[PDB]
Amino acid sequence: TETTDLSLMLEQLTFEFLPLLEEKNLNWQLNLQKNVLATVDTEKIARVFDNLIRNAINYSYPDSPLLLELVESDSIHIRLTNRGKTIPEEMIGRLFEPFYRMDGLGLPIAKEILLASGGDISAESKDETIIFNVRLPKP
Ligand SMILES: [Mg+2]
Repeated sequence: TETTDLSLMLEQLTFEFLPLLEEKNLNWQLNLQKNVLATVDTEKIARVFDNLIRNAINYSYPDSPLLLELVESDSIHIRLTNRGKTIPEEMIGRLFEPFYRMDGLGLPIAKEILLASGGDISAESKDETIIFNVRLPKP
């Protein structure tokens, strides 16, 4: 039953990804609150975030920011926003359905992981913006 410092994790992950932002001239815009702890396996959640960031890099328009926000309120909230082609509402509703991408990677599995961790994930898209919202329980 590990405790993960999500603030440290995302500070490190965003730094490590810097070389991968160069090809499309992306930049981080970070709003990461500090000392945000969650009861979740560290490597498991880091692998979920790695996949969400890689999807955001691949989705993104060039010359654009990737906005990553970490807030502690009644739950812990992580939001990753990129600019890109708007995802239509029909598609948004199916992003977490297994094998829909065969009808971004890893989205059904992200939801399975987060639900079993006592949290969840959702997606929104409007006005050339694509947003993934992750919730985790506060200890
Ligand atoms: Mg391992």
